[PDB]
Amino acid sequence: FCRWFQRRESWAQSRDEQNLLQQKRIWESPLLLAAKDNDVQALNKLLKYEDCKVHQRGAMGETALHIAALYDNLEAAMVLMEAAPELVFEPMTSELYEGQTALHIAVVNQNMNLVRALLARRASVSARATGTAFRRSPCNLIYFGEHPLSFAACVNSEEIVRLLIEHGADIRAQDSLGNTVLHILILQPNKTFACQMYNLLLSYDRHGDHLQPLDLVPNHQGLTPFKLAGVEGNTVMFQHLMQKRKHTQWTYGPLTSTLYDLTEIDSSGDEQSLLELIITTKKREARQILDQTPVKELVSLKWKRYGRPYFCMLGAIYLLYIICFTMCCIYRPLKPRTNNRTSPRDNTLLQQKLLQEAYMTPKDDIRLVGELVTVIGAIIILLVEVPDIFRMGVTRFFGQTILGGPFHVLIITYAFMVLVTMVMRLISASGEVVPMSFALVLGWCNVMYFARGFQMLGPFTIMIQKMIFGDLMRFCWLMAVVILGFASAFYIIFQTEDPEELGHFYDYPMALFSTFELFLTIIDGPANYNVDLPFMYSITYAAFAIIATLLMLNLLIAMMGDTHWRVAHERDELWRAQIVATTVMLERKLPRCLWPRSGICGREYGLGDRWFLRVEDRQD
Amino acid sequence: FCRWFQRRESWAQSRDEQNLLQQKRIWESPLLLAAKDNDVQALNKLLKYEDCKVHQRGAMGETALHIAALYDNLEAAMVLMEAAPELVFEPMTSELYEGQTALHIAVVNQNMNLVRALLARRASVSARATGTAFRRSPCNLIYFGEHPLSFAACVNSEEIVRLLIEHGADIRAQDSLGNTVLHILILQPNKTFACQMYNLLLSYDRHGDHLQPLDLVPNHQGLTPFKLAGVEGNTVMFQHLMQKRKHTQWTYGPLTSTLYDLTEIDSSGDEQSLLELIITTKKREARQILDQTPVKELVSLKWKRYGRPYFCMLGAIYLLYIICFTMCCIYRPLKPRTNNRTSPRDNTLLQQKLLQEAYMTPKDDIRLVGELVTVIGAIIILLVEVPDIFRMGVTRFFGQTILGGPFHVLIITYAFMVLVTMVMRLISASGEVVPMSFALVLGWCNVMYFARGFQMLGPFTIMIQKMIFGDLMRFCWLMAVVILGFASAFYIIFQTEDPEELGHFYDYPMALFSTFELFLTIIDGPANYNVDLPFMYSITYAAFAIIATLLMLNLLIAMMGDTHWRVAHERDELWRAQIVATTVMLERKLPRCLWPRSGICGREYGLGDRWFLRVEDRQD
Ligand SMILES: Cc1cccc([C@H]2C=C[C@@H](N3CCN(Cc4ccc(=O)[nH]c4)CC3)CC2)c1
Ligand SMILES: Cc1cccc([C@H]2C=C[C@@H](N3CCN(Cc4ccc(=O)[nH]c4)CC3)CC2)c1
Ligand SMILES: Cc1cccc([C@H]2C=C[C@@H](N3CCN(Cc4ccc(=O)[nH]c4)CC3)CC2)c1
Repeated sequence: FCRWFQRRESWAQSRDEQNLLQQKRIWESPLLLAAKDNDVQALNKLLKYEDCKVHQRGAMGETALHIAALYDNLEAAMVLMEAAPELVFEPMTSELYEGQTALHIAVVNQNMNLVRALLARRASVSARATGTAFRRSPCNLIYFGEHPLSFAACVNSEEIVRLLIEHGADIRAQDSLGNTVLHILILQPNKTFACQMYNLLLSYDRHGDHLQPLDLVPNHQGLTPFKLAGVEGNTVMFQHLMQKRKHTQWTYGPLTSTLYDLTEIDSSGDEQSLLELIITTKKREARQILDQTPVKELVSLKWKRYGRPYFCMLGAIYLLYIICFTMCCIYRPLKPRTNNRTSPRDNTLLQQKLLQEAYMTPKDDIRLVGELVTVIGAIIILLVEVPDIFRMGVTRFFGQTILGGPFHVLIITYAFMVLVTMVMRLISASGEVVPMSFALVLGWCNVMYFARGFQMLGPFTIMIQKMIFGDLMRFCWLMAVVILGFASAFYIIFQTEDPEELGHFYDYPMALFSTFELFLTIIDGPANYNVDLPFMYSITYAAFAIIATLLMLNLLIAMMGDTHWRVAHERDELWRAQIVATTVMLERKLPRCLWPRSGICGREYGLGDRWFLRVEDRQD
Repeated sequence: FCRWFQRRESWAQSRDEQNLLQQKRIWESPLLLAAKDNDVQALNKLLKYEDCKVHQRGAMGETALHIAALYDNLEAAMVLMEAAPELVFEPMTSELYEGQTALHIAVVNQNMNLVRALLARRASVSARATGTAFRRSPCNLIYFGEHPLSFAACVNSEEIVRLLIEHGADIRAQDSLGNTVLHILILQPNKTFACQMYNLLLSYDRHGDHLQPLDLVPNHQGLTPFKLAGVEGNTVMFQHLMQKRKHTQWTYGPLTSTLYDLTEIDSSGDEQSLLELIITTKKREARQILDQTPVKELVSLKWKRYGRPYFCMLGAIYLLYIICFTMCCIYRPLKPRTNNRTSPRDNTLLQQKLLQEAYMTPKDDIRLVGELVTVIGAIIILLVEVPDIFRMGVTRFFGQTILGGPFHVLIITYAFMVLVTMVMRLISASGEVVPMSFALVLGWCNVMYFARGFQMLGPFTIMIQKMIFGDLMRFCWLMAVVILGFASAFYIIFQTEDPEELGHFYDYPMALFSTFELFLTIIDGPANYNVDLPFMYSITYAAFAIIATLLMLNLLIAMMGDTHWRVAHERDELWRAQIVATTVMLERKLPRCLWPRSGICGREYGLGDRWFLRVEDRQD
């Protein structure tokens, strides 16, 4: 141990030391045991002392009022405020617990009548309990904000909440995150009780401050509560929050006619829309928000009327881009050999050694125009996604990768080799086959990026990705463990052996190439049938055949059959997740002369400047 | 039949003969029928006789009191104790039933009032009914110990249990196994009723004997009851037994703060810990104990902070050990042939016949140091596990094998060949390829022993083991049945045939090697296309192809697909069973300068010398 860095996490161990030492500070001091209990008979003596430390601190800086607030002794705490009036005017002062007063803690007890007596002792509710135990993180179980009625918001006690409001509680105060009361209601674990908490707290603003008047306010990172429920995936309240958002028109027996506001769902301007905030997460449960009556009908209108024409024609032109690129790359200039087959005895079989800048003929001019287009088209790829990563971060760019498929890397990786294949053409380098070789195969792989606009072959592409980054990768870290052994084991066998017959391997690098082919059974297999092989070979070849082909190959095809039925229900909305992610990027990049806006605008219908959308259906 | 040994088990047949003969002893003697029933009117005559044998024995040695204790005739048994006061002072005296008094048997009747009248007749409870029908084994349905209130413990009758205690019942008496009352409560089949039996029996000790005062006592093999529930897998009571073990600190609304004792869970010293006793069994249900709130959080702390660094670096060095071993074994010294290709006409193709102790050159010195390391490192393997089997038994060593994987054998089997490859190098033997051949391949197989510290490829290794010892082994005992037939059947066909064409087999041993390759379809297949083959061959080759490749191969890949979904839920805790078994051995072998101890020690916190651990969570 000499170079440990960022691999301790001893702060969680440190607060545990803060836990037990604080209990020792309880145990040594006598009056804190009387603060741990009622102990009212001895407590009458404790305040009738000379030097009873009424303002002393714990290990994290409590008082007896703080401990009585913990162990909810309402009778004993009545004695505390008698000779110590200043005692209510002190919060917690530790790094872990900063700003927490006893008025906060009785709210955490969530069934108290001391809170009346505490506010009878002029207790301010203007505290900000912003200790490090109160920040949202995967190391605390709660996240309650900074404020007393905000703390009361998370515990569902209408008797206390209304009693907080009637003593001057500013409801529209915010936290260090910029989040107010209403933001914290969304992130609660119990989705049930917050709806009554939301509906009751609506009734107390009624205020002339028309500036974002009670809930239209974002945080420092610009997140509004109606949009926040889509972020954290509130299935329950988003239906409930849509009620004042939805406006109805008329009904017809079992039929109705409604209208949607839509004004903070579609991308109006350059602002972060709701739809953009859907796919920009790793949270799983927020993706099934797309099965709601305002949501998918916007999606299943504009892709039906605009996307499928725009996707296929964009799909069509990319198909044209590669075939002419295939046309030129199969027609490369070529001469025969010049250097007379000099050095290797029967170990060369190439005879061409390709041409140079001597190029001018009335046939290459077709190829000259042909390879001219694919260079300039490759620049176009480097003018639409290269400007993205100047502002879409690095990890923020890779955040899109796993959700929507890793195609955005490979399309630049296509054009990256296209830069090479004209430079080395220009300077007349030796290796032209190798940079074209990736360049030919990486283009046709990007055709499956357009295998998304059809239901019949769309979702099949997804579980390919779920096995390349999934079960094939875990298979590779055992397959290589098998083949690195047997190949070296095979190599010593025919080491003492002439390679003119059974030249399946004669040297160690080709041996690994051979034994890998023995693993996948894509080759023939060694047999000479004229000379008996060495005595070890017949043992080791068959044993390799059993545990790899009969066992390990057929095991690998079995484990993927386990995958499909337990990913079958989820892949349908993944296919829906393809469309919307395709929709927003296609909508945002393409200009205003194209793409008429969704919905129906106002400005002629007496309904504002906004944009409405309807639906009608049988209620049955 | 002349040499039968240990293949009878006629003792179970023998006790059945003891059953029916005892019923005949009932049937012949007249008063035992009156002991089989009430028969009180004739029973008034039976004791008013001259030579009524009041102390006689059955076939296994009953009395009429014993039979009345069986057929629970409380009215008739009142007559028995009148003229026979000594009759209560006799237990059963057979080999099968030894030490069983009638006071025991009325407790087995579990709803009696004769037990008051029996103890009114000064019946001792100091009996030890240790007959061979009372030993724990897979040949009796119960195991109740030796004592009356111990017998009453298994029947849940608080009216009788308290009546046993108030007549001088030593609760802390033990059996021949060293097990007391409380041990027998754990091994009961009904997990429900014992909790009330445990909680009630706690209240009667209260005694000044601080020596293991009521339940801290082990048996002769050193097993304490709190540890015994982990041994026999009591899911129910281990949560219940943790209540006085767990100590709480404080709560916070829906949040709490507790603390665990832990003092008989982690390996404190050289004693048999709880965690050691988990994996040292074949019992299945005891392995799901690891899903409890004191248990896995110890596991999911110290492997997260210490194991994964220690496992990977141990995983790293073994990867270095084999590549230099690969480096030397591919660079063996070699000369060309000397003996002029003398004996076989075109049946040798080797031309090297490797070198001897003529070795000194400034290139082999690198290999000399290279093979020096792998010899000494092989000794290190034989210094850590060779000392284990001096005290970890033979079958006790193989008891670890099936649970954690059969890698402990193969790692010595690795170094076993490493001893050979330097001796035969020293004495210049002929065969160097063959002992290296196992030695190269057996090392790389042990790399998958380090394919356990990752979730992505860890559990995939387990069902490999569940098919090598599982479905491939049952496939081998039919595959060999197929291929031993057809190969001999094939051999006579091309027996009357020249081997210069279609030399797939020309002799019987190579034929089995060929037909095995025909089974797995890893070779090409016989075709000459110039001479018609014999008339039998076209029939027998295709029929072999159907029932093996089309039928038997594809059947074998189908039956393993049946396995995965019905082993899918269980393999997750098997992967957890990997970690803890890795944890204890890594912890015990590595010394005190490494591995800071788990939990938080006392000695400064007013809580003893012990070691505490906490958790905090939402109760919700
Ligand atoms: C993942 C995993 C976990 C545990 C074990 C294994 C397997 C690893 C190597 C296997 N052996 C089998 C074949 N053997 C050659 C042989 C030896 C004698 C013979 O008569 N025929 C063939 C060489 C290596 C054993 C088991 C894999
Ligand atoms: C496990 C098990 C249980 C019960 C039965 C079997 C099979 C065993 C041998 C099988 N036969 C089928 C093929 N037959 C050659 C043939 C004969 C006539 C023909 O027209 N074509 C091909 C040779 C042996 C029959 C069934 C296996
Ligand atoms: C190519 C291939 C190789 C191996 C296996 C398979 C298929 C055969 C078993 C199937 N599994 C999953 C479905 N399951 C049905 C079921 C039964 C009860 C229930 O409550 N729900 C669902 C039955 C077992 C799926 C996979 C295919």
